Amino acid sequence: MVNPTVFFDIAVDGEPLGRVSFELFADKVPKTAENFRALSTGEKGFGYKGSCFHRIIPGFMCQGGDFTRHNGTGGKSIYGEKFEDENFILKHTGPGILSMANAGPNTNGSQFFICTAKTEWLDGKHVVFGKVKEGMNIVEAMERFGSRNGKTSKKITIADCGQLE
Ligand SMILES: O=C1NS(=O)(=O)c2ccccc21
Ligand SMILES: O=C1NS(=O)(=O)c2ccccc21
Ligand SMILES: O=C1NS(=O)(=O)c2ccccc21
Ligand SMILES: O=C1NS(=O)(=O)c2ccccc21
Ligand SMILES: O=C1NS(=O)(=O)c2ccccc21
Repeated sequence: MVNPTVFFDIAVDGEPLGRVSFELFADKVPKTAENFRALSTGEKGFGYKGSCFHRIIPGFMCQGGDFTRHNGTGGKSIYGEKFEDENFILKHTGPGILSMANAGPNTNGSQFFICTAKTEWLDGKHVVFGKVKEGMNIVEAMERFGSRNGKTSKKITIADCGQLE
């Protein structure tokens, strides 16, 4: 089947910035892709809409998905529990790679990061499950609001999100 595409409409201190869309590699990592797809549509009753990118490190990555504690300490999968690292088939090859944050082997929840460079040292530790398809320039615009320690200088939020045809 055809891989799902999801979009995030990003806002900066509540002003619209632009749209970033992702291919999710359901053909390689179906469980991981389905988690992110469902959280992006809100079909389980919760997920990414209204949440923020809480950690952004320019030249490295923009990190989000903590819709429970808003700071890197929370998140929730669609599965009732944190889930396995499905496989490490896909690697951190460059800008645009969408990968799972975690707290150790087999502890995937809802946090993820969009790489803005090649991050090969994360291979085998974080599960890659998608890639920016359109709006990488918007990820680049976002990255500028990050800082050395990851704290953001403006509030970067997913104003809306869902699945495209
Ligand atoms: O691809 C899948 N990985 S899974 O075990 O979570 C699962 C459950 C049900 C249907 C499909 C799939
Ligand atoms: O239908 C599904 N129920 S499930 O969420 O466990 C799942 C996981 C992956 C792909 C499809 C499906
Ligand atoms: O909407 C929700 N229903 S839920 O209690 O499972 C939940 C848990 C955490 C964040 C949001 C939500
Ligand atoms: O070491 C890490 N733990 S984490 O999942 O928050 C994370 C996200 C991005 C890059 C590195 C790391
Ligand atoms: O320049 C780009 N335009 S894009 O949105 O297709 C994209 C995706 C991934 C890496 C780079 C780029």
